[PDB]
Amino acid sequence: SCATTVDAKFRPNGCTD
Repeated sequence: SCATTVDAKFRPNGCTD
């Protein structure tokens, strides 16, 4: 999954979860 670790720099712009 795209959202896993809670940080603004972790998840990419337009990522597939």
